[PDB]
Amino acid sequence: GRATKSIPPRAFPD
Repeated sequence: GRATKSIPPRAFPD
């Protein structure tokens, strides 16, 4: 579920 608001926009399946 963890998604970054800043670049690089990286998301983790959690």
